[PDB]
Amino acid sequence: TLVLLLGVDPSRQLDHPLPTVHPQVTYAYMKNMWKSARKIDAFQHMQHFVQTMQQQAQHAIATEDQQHKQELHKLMARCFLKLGEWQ
Repeated sequence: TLVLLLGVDPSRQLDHPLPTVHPQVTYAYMKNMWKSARKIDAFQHMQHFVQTMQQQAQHAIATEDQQHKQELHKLMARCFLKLGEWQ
């Protein structure tokens, strides 16, 4: 289900980073990945993901995308919490 939404297969390309387009999807993939016991790998992607997110907020902040930014922080927050609980 998630592979179809992501656009590509992370499962095949283990070395590559996860795609950031449609972030709510990407986030769902990692927390799926964690339940599937690739939990050292999930954690590593999650650290990468949040660095992308906080830069994706910072670099893309104009006055226009305030609704997008508000959803992007609500996401980052839920990422950060998982990070903690996983660590």
